[PDB]
Amino acid sequence: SRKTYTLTDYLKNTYRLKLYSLRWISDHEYLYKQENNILVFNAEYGNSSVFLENSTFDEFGHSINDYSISPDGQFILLEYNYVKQWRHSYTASYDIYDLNKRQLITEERIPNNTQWVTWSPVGHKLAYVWNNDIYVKIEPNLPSYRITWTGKEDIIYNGITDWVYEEEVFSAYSALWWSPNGTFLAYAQFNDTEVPLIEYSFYSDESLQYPKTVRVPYPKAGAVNPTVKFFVVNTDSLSSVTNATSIQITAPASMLIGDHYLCDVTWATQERISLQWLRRIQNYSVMDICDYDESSGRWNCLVARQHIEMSTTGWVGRFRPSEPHFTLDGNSFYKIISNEEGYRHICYFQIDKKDCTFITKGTWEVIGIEALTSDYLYYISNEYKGMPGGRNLYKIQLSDYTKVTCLSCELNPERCQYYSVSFSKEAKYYQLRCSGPGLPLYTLHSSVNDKGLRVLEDNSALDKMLQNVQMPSKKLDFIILNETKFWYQMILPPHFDKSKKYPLLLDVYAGPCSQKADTVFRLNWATYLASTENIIVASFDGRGSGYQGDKIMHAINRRLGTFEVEDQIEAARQFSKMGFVDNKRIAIWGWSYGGYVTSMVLGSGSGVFKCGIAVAPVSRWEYYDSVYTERYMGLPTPEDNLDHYRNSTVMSRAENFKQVEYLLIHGTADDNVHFQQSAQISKALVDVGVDFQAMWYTDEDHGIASSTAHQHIYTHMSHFIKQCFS
Amino acid sequence: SRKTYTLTDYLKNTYRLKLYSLRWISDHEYLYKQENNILVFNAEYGNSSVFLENSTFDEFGHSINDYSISPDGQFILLEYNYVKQWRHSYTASYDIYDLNKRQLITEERIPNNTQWVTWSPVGHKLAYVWNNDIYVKIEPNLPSYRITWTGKEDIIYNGITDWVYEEEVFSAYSALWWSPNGTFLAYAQFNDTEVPLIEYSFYSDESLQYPKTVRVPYPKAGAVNPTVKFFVVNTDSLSSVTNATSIQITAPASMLIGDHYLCDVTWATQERISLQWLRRIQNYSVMDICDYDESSGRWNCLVARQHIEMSTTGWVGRFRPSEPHFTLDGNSFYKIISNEEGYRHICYFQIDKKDCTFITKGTWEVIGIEALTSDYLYYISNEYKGMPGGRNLYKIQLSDYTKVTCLSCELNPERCQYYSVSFSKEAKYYQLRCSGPGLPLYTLHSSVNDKGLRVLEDNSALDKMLQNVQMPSKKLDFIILNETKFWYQMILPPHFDKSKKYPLLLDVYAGPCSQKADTVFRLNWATYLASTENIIVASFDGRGSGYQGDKIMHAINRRLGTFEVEDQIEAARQFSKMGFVDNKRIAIWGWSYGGYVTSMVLGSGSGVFKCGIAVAPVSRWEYYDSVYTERYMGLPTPEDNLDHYRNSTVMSRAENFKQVEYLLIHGTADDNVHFQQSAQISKALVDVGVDFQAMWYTDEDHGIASSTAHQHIYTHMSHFIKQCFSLP
Ligand SMILES: C[C@H](CCc1ccc(C(N)=O)cc1)NCC(=O)c1ccc(F)cc1
Ligand SMILES: C[C@H](CCc1ccc(C(N)=O)cc1)NCC(=O)c1ccc(F)cc1
Repeated sequence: SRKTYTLTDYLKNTYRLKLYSLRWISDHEYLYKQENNILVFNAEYGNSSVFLENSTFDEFGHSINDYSISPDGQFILLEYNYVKQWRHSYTASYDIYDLNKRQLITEERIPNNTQWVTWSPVGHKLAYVWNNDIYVKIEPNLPSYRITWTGKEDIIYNGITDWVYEEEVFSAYSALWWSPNGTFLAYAQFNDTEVPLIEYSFYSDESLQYPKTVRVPYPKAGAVNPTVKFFVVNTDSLSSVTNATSIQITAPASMLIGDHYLCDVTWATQERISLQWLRRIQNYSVMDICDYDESSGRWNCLVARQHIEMSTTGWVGRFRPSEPHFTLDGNSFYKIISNEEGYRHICYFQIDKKDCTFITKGTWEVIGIEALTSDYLYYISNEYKGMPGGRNLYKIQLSDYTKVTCLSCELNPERCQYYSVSFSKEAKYYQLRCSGPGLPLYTLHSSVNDKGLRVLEDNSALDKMLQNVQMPSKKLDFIILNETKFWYQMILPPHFDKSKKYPLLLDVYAGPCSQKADTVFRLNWATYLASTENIIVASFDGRGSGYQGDKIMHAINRRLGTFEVEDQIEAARQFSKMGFVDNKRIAIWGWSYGGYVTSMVLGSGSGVFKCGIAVAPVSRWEYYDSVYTERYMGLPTPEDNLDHYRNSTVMSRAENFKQVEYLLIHGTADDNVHFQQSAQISKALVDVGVDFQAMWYTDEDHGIASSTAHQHIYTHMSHFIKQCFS
Repeated sequence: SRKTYTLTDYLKNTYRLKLYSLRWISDHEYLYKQENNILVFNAEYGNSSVFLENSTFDEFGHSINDYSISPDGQFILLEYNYVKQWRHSYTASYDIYDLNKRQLITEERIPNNTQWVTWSPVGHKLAYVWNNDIYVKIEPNLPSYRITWTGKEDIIYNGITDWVYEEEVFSAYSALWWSPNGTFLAYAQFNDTEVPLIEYSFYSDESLQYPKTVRVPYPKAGAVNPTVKFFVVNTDSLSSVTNATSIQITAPASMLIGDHYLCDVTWATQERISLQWLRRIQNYSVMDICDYDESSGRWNCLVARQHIEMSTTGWVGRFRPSEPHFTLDGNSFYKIISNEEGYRHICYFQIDKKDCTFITKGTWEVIGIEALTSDYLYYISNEYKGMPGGRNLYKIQLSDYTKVTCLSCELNPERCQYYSVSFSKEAKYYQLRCSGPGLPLYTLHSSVNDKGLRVLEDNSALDKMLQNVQMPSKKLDFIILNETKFWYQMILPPHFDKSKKYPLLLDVYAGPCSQKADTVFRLNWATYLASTENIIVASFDGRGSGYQGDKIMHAINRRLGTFEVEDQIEAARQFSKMGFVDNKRIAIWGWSYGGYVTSMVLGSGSGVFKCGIAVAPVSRWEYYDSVYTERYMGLPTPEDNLDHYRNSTVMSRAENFKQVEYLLIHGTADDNVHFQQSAQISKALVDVGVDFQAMWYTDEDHGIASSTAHQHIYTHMSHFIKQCFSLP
């Protein structure tokens, strides 16, 4: 009766999860990029109007992939010729459509191959980067103003990040920040002069006779890191007669003493900017609050106005120090920091007062500050029912920290335990996005009384689609190890009979601050493996795991490849001793960090896993990037942590692979975890005489996400797993 | 009751074929390495007489890879710190040991990382190439004269070949030729300045934090080729001038008009040198004969003395124009060329006479000319019993061409049908090397009457060890294709039973002038497949194959990837119909060119093959080198042969791979068939959604001959094949 969720279903995405992506343009309205045309919705009433026809740009001559409407509403930025680079970076061509005259600006147009572009926060100003230099257009048709002249491919980056700052710290390519009203344009400058280059071959189309060598400045663990500078430009004060004057904000001295990073930049007021710096030993970070000097034109960062944030048990922040959220007058701010008990909560600061006051506390953590009004502080956390894998939106009254209200917990407890949110400009409204455990639900609410205005998408189409199929169930629970409870989840085959013994696949990530046991609803590989193959797919959040306090997360500090891999093993043993698990058919697989862990596990000699698959894994921390690696491993030097660097490689575990069936996968164009990492595992396995399976994906990167590659890799892994299990 | 030849036996080399390596030092004497002490045997009787004892090189603190004794036997060159480069090239450490004073020369030592070293043919002169420049040492202990000053890594090569010339023309790294007197040192100079670079990653050992990018001047099809120059220096005048002057030998005019290659160099006499040159369009070739003008001190090459050699049906020579063998006075020579019937035979030439006279028969071919005396000419051919896969030594009367004597045919016809030979200084004696079908057999003979003097090695040892194990047999025969018979070979499992159906594996090479069906005895992977897994391992020589005349070898001219692929398929169809072959279990596998073919076969959609394995295959000719590729495909231009270059790729047949199990394998550091070729193959398979198996070998080259990689690759392919055949 009915059918199972198949591999073809997954790969051909026959069952689509409908989302509702809206972009707020005001505090009252938002744009909804429909399928054809872009409509505008009035948050309040519910009355809609078209913003621009789907046909508007037919004969444009080019295929547009994105639109960026200025905060003015007068102009529209048209982005095309999109060419992907790293995880966030890319180059493209842009055209400016005038919504007034309804024409396409044609003079002083934006350069092809533009690296980054951004409207100012209010008018119709423009800042963009081309050839690594920054340019500014006060008005769409006026000439661009060369702000910087030092740009130089792979050497100096102005307004954009280099590889490591893109991936590991800013999580963005952009490196410019407009002041609130658009007067000032702040930017960072990266210098990779002495940073070593990673080199790999890119084969490109068949037509290319000779392979090309891709070279990108990339600091591996302990190498020379790029250096950084920060600057501020007064866009209201630049002419066409003289070059723009960039005012540099330097230091702090405690930082200039050695290698450091610029980890955060947030504007406080029209004339106040906050900068957060991080030492290379990500133990210490300092936040500076600099003000603009009127009768001097410089920016002053008064000490006494700076805040120190450190950690004695590990690094600062989950992945980096948090972002402060300033109040109206920008004289105080809120930001998530670690408790005296190791739990991350919101702390209240006065820009000139050292000791902050925690406004939340408990044995749970605030995931993020979502919106700040003079009245309430809105945030998401996992406090609800003590489930670290859940997410709910809360609002705390700033006058009385005792008055905290959960805005999502009870909306529909059965179907929703994992929320995210999108607030309007002044947080007058907000879209709640429930992504599990039931089907994704998008609703719209008004902040005044926290009333539900209307459902935006309840995925009723999918619900009618799936009632047809034999869907797997999900169990989210925990086991107790040495005083602590550790969560895990299991994707269970339909008509799960605890009387039968099911093969089990351990799906791992397990990197620092990772979470794999959650209440999110998904349609993926594991769905198919459980539904069609009758395989139980489990995940476990052990030591090093995130969102449960520092005692847990910092357990692997300076000790990667130890407790997290052991807990993964220990957890499988427990599952294997549950009765419905076929102990002779347990497998393990991981992508990225999961690939590394999956590998360390297979080479651990545990005796638990028959087989395992590792996709684009790290094999030795000295091959991975500095910023990420060093944040947990310190420096690869004898004076520091060289011994563990050398003790935690997969290759040194090669002999132990003689006991398992291993599949090793990696894209040859992986700019993140270099093919080199898997190239060294394969060689160690060969030198020690271990047979195993292998698969390279030419020209694919860490995501192996091209459509065909994606279908190919999961089809291949599927065959491996069934062979190992039948 | 009884065992077999296992995978372990192959990988661990449990059963070893004994050899007998002689190194003639005179007309009646040779040296025989006893793994510990070299001895000098007297061909006449078989005397001992140690030359260098067991432990003469202890306290040397270095492992001597090889040795080379000066012609006058007064010095011995020692080679160590070996470091492989390409297929023939390598860098090494050298030291010279004075036998007269039993001392080691410590002064003026040869530099470490020397690219090549050679004693002069007489006496003890030395010439070596270091840092791409040529050096000469008149005496081992004296300072060396630098001959050239332009050597520049990856740019200018003096006395040594660039990548393409080493691989595809000279099958050697050396590019210097001593005159038979030792008076002149001739050498080539290659310029790679404008040649594109193949670039690929080398990961090295774990310790290397950042991968290395190896860059090598390597011209792919149609790309800019390296240029060449030829010079000659008189070493006996090095001690009278100051800066030695290398006399250049240019032209031939019909060559300089465009792209060309230095083809061959052979000294005729003490002051007569012969050079063969070839056009990039390899169907035209010219030999140039130059005499040393002792007056001008130059080399005058009479244009009237030039010899053209061309082909109307294909390229020239098997892989290149053949080598000339000059008579004692240099006024005449013997050279193998294909006759009007398309069969390669020997013809006699006079330096002053463009028309040559053929001295050997018809429907078979002379493999090579082995020796020349005033009396007879010795050569090897496959004329015996009309088996193109056999090899015998014959001698023909120079004064009467109808007097031809086979010297090895009947020595032991049942055990020996594949011979190679090694004559002494004046061909007064010669060693015969029987390679199959029976266990190798080495014997010494004397040329006066071709009388067998004695058996040098008969492998009686291996023989004993094998009578206890179930060894496979080898069927060598032919099938018929379009009125013409083509040979094949089959490695049959023990106690073969024609009634049972055996799975079959087609082992293919099938490149231009290839031969996979022969009378050679081998202990390889196929031995194990047959002896242990009971798999019939066959090889077929179809159109394009060699040693059977141009009609067959030139059939795929300008048409690579067509008939040769088809024939491989047609042969399997015939094998499947044979009755003792299991129709549903026929696999195919090949390495190199055979990888290309295997991949082309699997992508043909003939439905004949269940699975296949391609190791380091070519995927499209534009990716391969110019010299080898263009020789058979012409240039990749619309004016020439671009259309077939595009119609003969593996990728364009990706879709058909859906009906077969394919194992693609390749070394990441393959400087010959770049990893790129397989990288493009997998991408095309991924793009059409076909699943396959893959395996890359880190830092391994085209030979994947690393001890561990070798064991690992064969181990990997065994699992794949017996899995495809449902063994185990
Ligand atoms: C920007 C990202 C964010 C952190 C992150 C996210 C997801 C995984 C994850 N799913 O494993 C691992 C680590 N870091 C670099 C990265 O992608 C990475 C780190 C470590 C590694 F072994 C592979 C890749
Ligand atoms: C120096 C060699 C000598 C001729 C040769 C020998 C063996 C094979 C053979 N076993 O396939 C193919 C060709 N040619 C270049 C070469 O290595 C080559 C040619 C074509 C190809 F597809 C791969 C490699």
